[PDB]
Amino acid sequence: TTVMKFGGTSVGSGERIRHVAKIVTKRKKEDDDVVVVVSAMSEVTNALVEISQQALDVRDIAKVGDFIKFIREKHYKAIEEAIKSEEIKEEVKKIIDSRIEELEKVLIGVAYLGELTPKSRDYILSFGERLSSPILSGAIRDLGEKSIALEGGEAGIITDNNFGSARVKRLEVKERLLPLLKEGIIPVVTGFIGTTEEGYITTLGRGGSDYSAALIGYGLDADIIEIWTDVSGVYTTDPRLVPTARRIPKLSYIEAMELAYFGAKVLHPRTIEPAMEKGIPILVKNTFEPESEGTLITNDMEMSDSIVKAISTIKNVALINIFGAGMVGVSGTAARIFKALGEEEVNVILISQGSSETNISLVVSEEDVDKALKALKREFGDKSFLNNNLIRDVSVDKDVCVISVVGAGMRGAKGIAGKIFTAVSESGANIKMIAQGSSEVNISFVIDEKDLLNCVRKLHEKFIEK
Amino acid sequence: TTVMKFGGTSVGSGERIRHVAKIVTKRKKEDDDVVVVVSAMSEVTNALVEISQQALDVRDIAKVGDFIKFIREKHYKAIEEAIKSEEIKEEVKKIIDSRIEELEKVLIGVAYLGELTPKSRDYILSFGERLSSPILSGAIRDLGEKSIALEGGEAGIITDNNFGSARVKRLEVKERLLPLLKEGIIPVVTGFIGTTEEGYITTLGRGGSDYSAALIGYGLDADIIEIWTDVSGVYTTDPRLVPTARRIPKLSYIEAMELAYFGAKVLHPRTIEPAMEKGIPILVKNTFEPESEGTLITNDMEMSDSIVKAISTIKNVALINIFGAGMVGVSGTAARIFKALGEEEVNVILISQGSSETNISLVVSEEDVDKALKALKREFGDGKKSFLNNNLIRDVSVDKDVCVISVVGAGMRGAKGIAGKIFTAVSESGANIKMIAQGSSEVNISFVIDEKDLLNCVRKLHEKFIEK
Amino acid sequence: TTVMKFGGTSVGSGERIRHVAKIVTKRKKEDDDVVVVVSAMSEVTNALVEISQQALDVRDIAKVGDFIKFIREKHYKAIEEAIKSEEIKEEVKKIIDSRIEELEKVLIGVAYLGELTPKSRDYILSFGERLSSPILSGAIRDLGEKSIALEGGEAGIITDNNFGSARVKRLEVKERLLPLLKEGIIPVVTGFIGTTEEGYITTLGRGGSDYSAALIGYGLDADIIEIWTDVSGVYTTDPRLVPTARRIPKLSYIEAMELAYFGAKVLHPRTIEPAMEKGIPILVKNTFEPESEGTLITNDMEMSDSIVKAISTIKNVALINIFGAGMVGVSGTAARIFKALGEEEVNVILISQGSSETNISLVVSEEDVDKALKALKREFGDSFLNNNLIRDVSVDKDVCVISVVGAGMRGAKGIAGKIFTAVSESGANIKMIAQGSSEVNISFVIDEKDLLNCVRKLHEKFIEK
Amino acid sequence: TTVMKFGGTSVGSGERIRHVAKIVTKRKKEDDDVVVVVSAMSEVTNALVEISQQALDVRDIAKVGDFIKFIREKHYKAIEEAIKSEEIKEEVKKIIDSRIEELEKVLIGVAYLGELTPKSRDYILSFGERLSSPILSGAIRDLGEKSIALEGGEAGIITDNNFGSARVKRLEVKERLLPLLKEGIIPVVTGFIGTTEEGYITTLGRGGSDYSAALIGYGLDADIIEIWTDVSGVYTTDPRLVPTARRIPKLSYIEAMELAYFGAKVLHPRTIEPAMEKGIPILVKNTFEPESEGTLITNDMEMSDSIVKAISTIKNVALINIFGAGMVGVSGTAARIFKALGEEEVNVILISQGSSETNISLVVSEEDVDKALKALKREFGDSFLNNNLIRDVSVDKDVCVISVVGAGMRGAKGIAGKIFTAVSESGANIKMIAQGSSEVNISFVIDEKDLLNCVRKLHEKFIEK
Ligand SMILES: Nc1ncnc2c1ncn2[C@@H]1O[C@H](COP(=O)(O)OP(=O)(O)NP(=O)(O)O)[C@@H](O)[C@H]1O
Ligand SMILES: Nc1ncnc2c1ncn2[C@@H]1O[C@H](COP(=O)(O)OP(=O)(O)NP(=O)(O)O)[C@@H](O)[C@H]1O
Ligand SMILES: Nc1ncnc2c1ncn2[C@@H]1O[C@H](COP(=O)(O)OP(=O)(O)NP(=O)(O)O)[C@@H](O)[C@H]1O
Ligand SMILES: Nc1ncnc2c1ncn2[C@@H]1O[C@H](COP(=O)(O)OP(=O)(O)NP(=O)(O)O)[C@@H](O)[C@H]1O
Ligand SMILES: N[C@@H](CC(=O)O)C(=O)O
Ligand SMILES: N[C@@H](CC(=O)O)C(=O)O
Ligand SMILES: N[C@@H](CC(=O)O)C(=O)O
Ligand SMILES: N[C@@H](CC(=O)O)C(=O)O
Ligand SMILES: [Mg+2]
Ligand SMILES: [Mg+2]
Ligand SMILES: [Mg+2]
Ligand SMILES: [Mg+2]
Repeated sequence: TTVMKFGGTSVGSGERIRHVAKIVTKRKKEDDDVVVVVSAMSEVTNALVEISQQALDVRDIAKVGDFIKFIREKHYKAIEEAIKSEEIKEEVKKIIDSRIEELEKVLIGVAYLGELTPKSRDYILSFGERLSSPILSGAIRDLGEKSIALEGGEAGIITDNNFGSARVKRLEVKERLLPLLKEGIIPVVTGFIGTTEEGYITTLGRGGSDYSAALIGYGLDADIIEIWTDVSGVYTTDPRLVPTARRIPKLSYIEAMELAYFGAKVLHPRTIEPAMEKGIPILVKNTFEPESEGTLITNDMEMSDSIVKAISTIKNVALINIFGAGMVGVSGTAARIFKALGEEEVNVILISQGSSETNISLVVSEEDVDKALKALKREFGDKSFLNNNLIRDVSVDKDVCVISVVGAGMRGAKGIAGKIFTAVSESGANIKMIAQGSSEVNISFVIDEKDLLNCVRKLHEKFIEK
Repeated sequence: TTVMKFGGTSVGSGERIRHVAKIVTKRKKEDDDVVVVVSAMSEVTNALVEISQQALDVRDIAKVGDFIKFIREKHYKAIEEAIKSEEIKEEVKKIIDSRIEELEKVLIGVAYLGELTPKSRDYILSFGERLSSPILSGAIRDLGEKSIALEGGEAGIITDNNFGSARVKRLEVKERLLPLLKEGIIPVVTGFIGTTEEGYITTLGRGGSDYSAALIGYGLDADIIEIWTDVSGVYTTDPRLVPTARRIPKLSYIEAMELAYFGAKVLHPRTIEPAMEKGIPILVKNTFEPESEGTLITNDMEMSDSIVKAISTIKNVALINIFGAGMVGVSGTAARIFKALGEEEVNVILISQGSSETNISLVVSEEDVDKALKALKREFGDGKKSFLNNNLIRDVSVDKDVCVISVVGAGMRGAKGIAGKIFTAVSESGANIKMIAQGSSEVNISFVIDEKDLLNCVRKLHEKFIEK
Repeated sequence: TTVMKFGGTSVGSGERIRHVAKIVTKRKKEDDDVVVVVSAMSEVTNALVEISQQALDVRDIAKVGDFIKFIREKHYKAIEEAIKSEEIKEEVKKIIDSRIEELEKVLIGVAYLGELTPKSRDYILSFGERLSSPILSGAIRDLGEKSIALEGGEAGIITDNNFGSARVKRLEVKERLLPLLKEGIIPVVTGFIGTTEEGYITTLGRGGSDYSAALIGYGLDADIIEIWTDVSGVYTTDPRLVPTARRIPKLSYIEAMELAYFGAKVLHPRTIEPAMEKGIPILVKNTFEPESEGTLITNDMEMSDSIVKAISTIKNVALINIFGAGMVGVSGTAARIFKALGEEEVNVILISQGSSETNISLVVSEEDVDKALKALKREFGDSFLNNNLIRDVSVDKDVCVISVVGAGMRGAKGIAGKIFTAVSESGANIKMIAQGSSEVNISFVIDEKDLLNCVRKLHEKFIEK
Repeated sequence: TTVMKFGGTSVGSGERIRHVAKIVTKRKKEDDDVVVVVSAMSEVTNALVEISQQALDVRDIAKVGDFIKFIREKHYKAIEEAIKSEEIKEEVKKIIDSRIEELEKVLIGVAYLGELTPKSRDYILSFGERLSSPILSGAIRDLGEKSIALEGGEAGIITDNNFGSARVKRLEVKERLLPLLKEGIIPVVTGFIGTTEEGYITTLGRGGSDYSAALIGYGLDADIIEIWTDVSGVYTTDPRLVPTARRIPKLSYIEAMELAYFGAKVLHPRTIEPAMEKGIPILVKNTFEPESEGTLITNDMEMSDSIVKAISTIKNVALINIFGAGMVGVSGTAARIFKALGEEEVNVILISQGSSETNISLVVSEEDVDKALKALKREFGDSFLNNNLIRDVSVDKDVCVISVVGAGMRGAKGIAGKIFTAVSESGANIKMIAQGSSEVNISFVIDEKDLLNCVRKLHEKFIEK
């Protein structure tokens, strides 16, 4: 049993989709049990996001009409450049047309009403994967192989109704997919999406097609999860930021999860958990360079001579400093802070507290800042050591980034902290926050956004290039 | 208005008590309004803690009487060696006797009942100061000046009834002391203690005689709060760990507060709060070197060339690592963690979170580990792991063989290069950093290392940043 | 300052709308300061509810089209039948046409989107009053008097945004209406709608047009609030259940409120609070029998010889019995039960608890049963040695609540005995009793099938003696 | 396997203790597996309660000394009058002396410190059973039988640390007692007490000795639990209130549990659950009339013609009326009320809600009134446009709860009518009714002064006929 997941650029044109179909069909000969997971064509999820908000805010029906045309022309072109059979192209076009009509009505409804609920937002977003998967499945059929396209819920991924990033509730993957695999059919499953218990389409979070692959692998007790992307594995850093980045042949589950979580886009952080608890290896491969060995992700852990295998960053974060009202009790005041933040579903990335004033430092997603301050005003409302006030003030610095350094044995490595932070200084970066102790393999810290490149480059020179 | 506080060693013997009385009476001829705060004689609060526990655990009444004779003879000897007047010795002796009768009555009651409530414990501990204040007062009277001994509550410190570490609710310092300063009386006030609203004696936490002084100073709008200890101010580190520790002439409120809070025993961390919010300057002085300038703590803040002015430690802490169940939401699971700990009144010193598994690192006071472990089991109900399962916490580990080291100075957080310099120094000392806190304080960086490596680490940091 | 509210049947045709405008213009000559509150025409709110559900569920645009034609034809007919002046008819028709357009757009939007939010439902429902109010207003102008139609929000009713049942947050009634009355104009204000702080149209709950009148009366410091309906005041019970029901000339504020709350449709329960707050009397009158004295509602209270002055019923309820796991602590499990139910916004009507097993009986709205069950599932999950609080839960939907009301109830000796022997003499079996928490009300639960008989028997013994 | 529990009056003197040892010794010959549970001698627990408070409030040491002499003389007399053997008397007196020594020190501690925590009370209270059990065990040994006295904790009863009314956590009975029974030993276990996990003595609540018997019975899978008291079973009401009370030969678990819970002092309410869940019969017998059949409590349930087999009362209760701020949401305001009361461990006995104002009626223990008022003010603090939940709260302590119990109560047509007309003819005025939540029980509140007359009237009507 092999699950093969392909990303947006891997299916970014018809030529590409057909290439992907050939990779799948070749694997089919080695392992007769193949499930494919597929994302939306490159950039369409982004376009779906922007048109939803345009349809909501400006409410312009010509603008929606232009989007539809672009989406139609792109997927028609894909079909024509991916499939040779007239019969198959015709049946794929029929499905794409059906989805496009459905897409159009909903977008017009949003504009008529000036209303876009999280539920409707998830539904619109689902169209990306639901437009690409019939094409890939058709292209596999065109190559003489049995195939059908399926949505994530009907493939067995059941979630709660937290539209935006629904958590997975239940898996019916074996029930839904085993009958298909037994008839020798290659199911092409939509990434990114699941289903609510009542059948409402749900998304799993941006990047979530990787997670779908792991969920389907876990559910089927798969032999391997193959992540097919546009780089040859996980690298020592984002190869788009630092050209001298190197492929890491082997990574542990925890190393990989920490890297993904702290900004390595190649893997959605939630990909690791299901594979990890069933011991299913993950292989990250390049669809544009299929002979490359990529990165194999397993339980195997080895330290490297220098301690730091990789560097990741998150840019879309803010630094929130809460000022305490003196020695008012750190556990009592944190309890109320995090109650408020939790109630509001604010995503906190990093926590530090070491202050007689009961100040606390927090990194949150930049989009969650207003929700955080909102939540904090509700909790504490609006001085003196004799009153019962816990909080004095709050400051937020949005012009900031989190940099994380990851390698086995990190926490236990003597001298590594010193080496990290003197290097950070030498790049010209000024450290606003540090987190160490809660991870076996990770050190994270905050610097000014402007210094991100110089800092990553210097860390890369010191630890990877030597 | 000047308030002078004297520590246990400063009043460690009758001779020492008189020397202290002399210091005060020399100040009364510079400032007419002098209020004294005094601690129990050296080592007696500890003795009281230990006899309390013994009266509860072994319940031997002959063993109580052995302690009563020790306290009697120590305070009698002190009266003898502090005061020259026979009338005053007789006067002070009666007060001491009356306190000893009450002490014995309660230690026996605890042995009879077999129960020691925080209320009873707070009463027992208050005897340290209620025995020393009349002796010092008597010594001041002996040097020809008016003086009476007072307890914290009747000096105007009102608290809640959280016996052990009562928080100050309310101040009546001016109401209580003004009529006495007005008549030229030097009140000798018991540090460490205050009163519940219905009159029950309460303690303010260990080391809280420094805090009493600040509360009185605040209550009086005092011109200066003088802390008289057994070192010539606040030093670059503990002079007993590092003999080459240097006196720091000047310190800002926030620097001293962070130092005290992270292990500088010279000041109880709560001392700064009331002084700072009225701008009352704190002078830390040596009773055994009264000519020394000491340390002056004010709003004045000045960066040191080598950022890092002082180094402090806490030994009596434990490192608790909470292992999360995966990506389960840090704020939500932090909310539940800190609720449980807050409910149990667990003292958390340091927090660090940076983990895809929702792990969190915690430093707590060492004696709160059982409370914390208890609180978390109630909160989370101990199973798993499954990503489909709704559990939040996978496991918990504690390491009590740990210490926290803190490094303090005006430009700390804003200073480029300092963290790397600190942590390379820490490694050069042989230590393995288990936790780091940076960001939440302007002047402080704290980290956790193995307890065995404490001295060497402090030595290396003091070498690199202070000595040169 | 007189506020006059007219119901759906009272403005249930063009002819009736003109008769109403004739009552209003007659009042204007006694009180120069008159404000009209008007409901949607009879049955249109109901039709609006069903077309919303239809637009969401099947999503047929042609069925929406058929509805727009019904709502247009209905209201065009009314304009032609209420107003003489051709100019005013054309004036009122343009207002109606603008509303229909807005209505059509939302209903198409709902069908295209496949989602009907509470915000969208409230907007759709509001069209009823927003269509009927300019027809009444135009008819008032057709009788020679100055008038304009306003919405509840623009007339000063500001609410939170709990769409469907929004709570009144703030009033600007005096501020917006006083200038209109200063010029001699008669405002015709829409009944069950308010506005959010940002101008979103909100509804006040079914029946809420009576509540608007009380709200407008309160804000204006009115001298009287007049409720015009199709019965001559509050009766000893529903005259549709019992032909021989009697008009009650006078009722106290608390008596009226308990009756309404426990099912006397003539008044929305929330009508009483604003009135009672400022001691503004409420007069309930029959538009079809205008010379009847009807019912005067004030602070005046007086016991009947036979305590028990009225009987009310609620049919659309369920009896929920929660089975405790033994002596597990009543206030603690009660805490978790009502937390869960509060969280799910479940409407509980009645609570009884008196059980060594920590059992508890609840009456809830029949439409709240699924929510309620779901909440208790989420809350409780799933020996005397484990910590389980709940054993099981049962629901009986084939149930009704009957309430008896009159001054002196709780304090009158023997009345509980007389009530329940009567109930028994009707053939009914009592499933739950509430007594103690009201000075003026006793409530109890029986099988739905015994409703009419029990009401009749109660009316026999206590009213017709 | 038989558990035999004897109450305070049953062991209220030395002659009585010896008579009890004879009943146990007779049973021993029919069933070799006998465990005895015993209470403190009559009135001793109350004496311990009063001298505790005196030691706290007045702190007179010679007054404690007078108590010690009273306790010593009583128990020395019981020893002399119960046991013939000098050697056993000597051996029991030595045990009694250790306890009295310990008891005297504790009470002197209380006066010295001027403090009495719940932990200390339980410890002091436990001395009653720890003083009588050695005497009874001595008397059993005096009659040629092997016997040892044991405390509840060491017999296998482990509780949480809720001193005063600790909940049973864990039972270890088989483990501790089975080895004793196998050697022919009759364990005499102190009723009323358990042990915290770390060894602290805990009480199970007043009346708790009955509960101990059921716990021990459940723990051993006993064939029967014998509750030996000073009446011949459970009666139709308290025979001390109504001399014409009749013994009820047979009761179901639920009938006996509801009655106990609602005031039938003969059984602690928690007695029934452990027996019920293992189907162990409870036989209630008279130690002064051992030949009477008593009352047998099992699963068997039978309706009586008059439905109402028994009337119980609770006197030490208060009626709390919480006044709501209006139509503010009952589930939501109920949520906050029961949270506050649950947090303060307030024992609520009865609940009724049925009010348009969100009023709620509550019956709580009379001792808990201040707890409840303090918690309510902590929850809510001190216009309809205001998000207020609670207007006010009044308490009435001059109140009692009356409960009527019998199989088929809830499903019986006409019974409520009959009950409440009877209440009226007693001259009582009903302040609260609870019905619905129990299959076998109807409860209501009246003025405390009307209690005797109400019970008598109910008894006349339903029992005597
Ligand atoms: N440490 C890293 N190693 C490798 N690639 C990285 C790393 N960090 C960031 N990246 C970037 O991650 C990209 C792959 O992620 P992504 O753009 O999501 O492709 P995908 O997952 O195949 N497509 P989709 O399924 O539509 O999200 C690469 O193009 C890299 O630029
Ligand atoms: N940074 C520091 N500077 C100076 N002294 C320090 C520092 N850190 C720790 N110490 C120690 O703290 C001691 C003073 O504290 P302590 O003995 O409690 O003072 P005290 O207030 O005079 N006595 P008491 O009032 O009974 O607590 C000194 O003797 C030092 O050994
Ligand atoms: N005790 C009662 N007294 C009088 N009428 C009652 C009573 N109980 C129920 N009703 C019914 O209540 C009806 C009046 O309310 P109803 O007509 O439904 O509201 P309305 O205010 O007149 N119109 P609308 O504004 O659209 O609600 C009467 O037709 C009666 O059938
Ligand atoms: N319905 C009832 N039937 C029988 N007795 C009742 C009833 N209601 C109350 N009682 C009283 O309950 C008393 C028995 O309980 P109680 O006085 O606790 O005896 P005990 O349990 O044997 N002694 P102790 O173990 O010290 O509590 C009887 O004397 C009756 O007066
Ligand atoms: N297509 C989705 C899911 C994914 O790319 O993994 C997104 O743009 O986020
Ligand atoms: N409170 C006194 C006594 C003590 O804590 O030991 C002090 O400041 O030291
Ligand atoms: N027309 C609205 C308002 C009312 O009837 O009072 C409704 O049907 O509920
Ligand atoms: N002796 C205890 C226990 C009992 O009587 O059952 C009491 O007085 O309550
Ligand atoms: Mg991706
Ligand atoms: Mg000190
Ligand atoms: Mg109506
Ligand atoms: Mg009893």
